[PDB]
Amino acid sequence: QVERPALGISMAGLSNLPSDVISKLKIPSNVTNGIVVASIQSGMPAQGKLKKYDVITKVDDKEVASPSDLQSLLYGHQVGDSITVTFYRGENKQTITIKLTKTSKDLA
Ligand SMILES: [Cl-]
Repeated sequence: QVERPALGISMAGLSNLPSDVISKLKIPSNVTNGIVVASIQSGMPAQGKLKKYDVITKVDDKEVASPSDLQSLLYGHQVGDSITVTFYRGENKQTITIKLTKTSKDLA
């Protein structure tokens, strides 16, 4: 469904990554469930909000631990909605709001 809102991120689940990859994120040792932001597409809603290596732990105050968990929530929204995101930027536990202003109509 291309009309679904798009953030413009690629992801990896923490539970799927080797120990050495997780150590490079410099997140607290008690953060074991989450989604690493692997890349951000220019001009998409995540740009200027999230950053590469952020580790998302909640969306809309609901815990997420895999790319599919985030997709389930993101796709329950419509364009024009906003989401909250809780994430670790290194040791910093942060929250941000992102307005879902794009669809995937121009992505393939
Ligand atoms: Cl949140």
